[PDB]
Amino acid sequence: DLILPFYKAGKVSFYQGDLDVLINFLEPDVLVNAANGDLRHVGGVARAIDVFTGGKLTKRSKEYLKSSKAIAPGNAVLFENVLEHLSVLNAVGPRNGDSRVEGKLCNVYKAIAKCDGKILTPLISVGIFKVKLEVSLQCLLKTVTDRDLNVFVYTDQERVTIENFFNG
Ligand SMILES: [Cl-]
Repeated sequence: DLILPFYKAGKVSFYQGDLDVLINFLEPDVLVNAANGDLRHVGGVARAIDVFTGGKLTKRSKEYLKSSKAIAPGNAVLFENVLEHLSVLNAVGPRNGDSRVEGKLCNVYKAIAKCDGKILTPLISVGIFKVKLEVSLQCLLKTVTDRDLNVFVYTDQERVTIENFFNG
């Protein structure tokens, strides 16, 4: 077997590594994307997935927008099959220091919880959105109470920070 999780906690598995490669070998079904909610797809995740889908993501997005409402931090929306057997879920995390940063985040995990098949997803609202990893995790673990989930990060420091979460 090839890409192995570097930590495992309940049915959540944590992977480090590049995106395309993860998608490629982990073969998911739902790729959760971290999107800033009026839906320009910039930075490590989104600018990533968009490119991988040949930019279909963005094409569906402008489309989406004409007959549907911008996504409200604390909400996510699903684009079914942006590729064949590849669904992208557009998660809008809260910014740092809006209110119930807490609650909002958890709904996002909660909504993610809800999907079908293999999920690959990054940690919401971490990175540019400047929310502590501790929390996005804290929330993650709480919410997706029971289902297999595939979380990925990019950095080392990230990877580590996660390990010490479980060690203490
Ligand atoms: Cl909703």
